[PDB]
Amino acid sequence: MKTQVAIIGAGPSGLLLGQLLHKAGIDNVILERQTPDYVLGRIRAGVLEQGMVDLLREAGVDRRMARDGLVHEGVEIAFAGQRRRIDLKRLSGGKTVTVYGQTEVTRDLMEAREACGATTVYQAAEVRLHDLQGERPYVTFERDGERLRLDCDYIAGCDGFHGISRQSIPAERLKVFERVYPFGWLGLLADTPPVSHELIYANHPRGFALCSQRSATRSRYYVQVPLSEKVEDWSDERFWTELKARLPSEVAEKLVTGPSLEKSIAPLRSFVVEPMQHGRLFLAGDAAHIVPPTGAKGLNLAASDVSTLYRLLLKAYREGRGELLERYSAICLRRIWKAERFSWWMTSVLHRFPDTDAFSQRIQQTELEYYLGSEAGLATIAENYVGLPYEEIE
Ligand SMILES: Cc1cc2nc3c(=O)[nH]c(=O)nc-3n(C[C@H](O)[C@H](O)[C@H](O)COP(=O)(O)OP(=O)(O)OC[C@H]3O[C@@H](n4cnc5c(N)ncnc54)[C@H](O)[C@@H]3O)c2cc1N(C)C
Repeated sequence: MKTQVAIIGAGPSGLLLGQLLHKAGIDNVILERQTPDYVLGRIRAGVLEQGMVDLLREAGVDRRMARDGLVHEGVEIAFAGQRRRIDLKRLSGGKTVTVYGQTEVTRDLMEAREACGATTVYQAAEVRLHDLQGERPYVTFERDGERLRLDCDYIAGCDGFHGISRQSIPAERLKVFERVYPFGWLGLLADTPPVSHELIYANHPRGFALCSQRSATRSRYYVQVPLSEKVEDWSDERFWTELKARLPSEVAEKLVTGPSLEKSIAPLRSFVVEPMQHGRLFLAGDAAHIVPPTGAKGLNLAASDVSTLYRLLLKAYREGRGELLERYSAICLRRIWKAERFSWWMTSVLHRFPDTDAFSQRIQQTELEYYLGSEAGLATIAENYVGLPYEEIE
């Protein structure tokens, strides 16, 4: 096979980049290890930044989101028997976020790509990268038995945290920055109306809790749990009972519960590699960095990496300015770190950490009181939540 840009991974990152590149006349082939249905089984993200929303419209894949998505102008934080609303629209200068499931986004992109006739190879096993330092790199893989080769000009590693792309770069050329948190998020998707029209992040003595949604009739709740917990030990009943216990009584009382459509435990981690490229290989999304879900930045950083890489690839193909691709990592890393810092802060002030001394506890409580009780404080939260502006490039 032969293409211009080879893309590893049919997740949100690969699909969005592929779609974007396709519409601009740049040939691209996506290689996915799993099956279409397997990819669609992942719930994940719910909050999208305006930047991601715009990138979707630019990909021509926004019909459904426009119709089914919900724009939120604020979020609530509950702590120490208080409930503080963060007016995102007002504090950020008019910016908002949109609630639209990652599953739907992925689905919208997949159907759109199939309709356009772009190349996507699912169940592509043993993906291996080759000749990344040359001008003619290629990818090898196995499909239903035989080994195939895909020649290209550039490879976009969009294969997630455990993708092969980041492992295809000489370790000594990369610097890893990482932190694993002493707890995970037990999530529960239920076909019930959300308890609130806006998200509710709750710091409670018993632990973190979050009330989110996917639509007017679909909810997504999370509760903090230690690493030792196994999802099989948490029945829907146990979840609802614990969730209720971590929420203000006036909220737990009217909460509509129901059987889970999906339950699982996701560990929290911050991760960043520098640089994010190597020769003809560029890493995007989870392949290059991870953030705890607390700040709703994971998918949105994948979006900004993709926007940056796409625009640089345009410059390269349309304008023969391939040397600009050298600025990919630098550009992306600046937005990444600021998003990592916010995600870390959110995680830091909303979760209960084991072995917390009296001082740390008081500081965490005061962080909320100050940031939630100051116009300037609220502003640092809002502007970061809606997401910082994309860097123009060039
Ligand atoms: C609880 C949760 C909430 C989240 N909430 C939000 C949120 O509201 N807002 C937000 O911005 N982000 C959130 N996240 C994070 C977000 O979901 C992630 O950052 C996002 O999924 C990243 O997207 P991508 O970079 O595209 O990465 P993905 O992991 O989604 O997709 C990568 C694809 O690569 C494939 N693959 C892997 N190895 C391969 C190989 N060697 N060869 C070929 N294919 C391979 C995989 O099968 C897969 O299909 C969340 C993630 C969570 N979980 C479970 C991880």
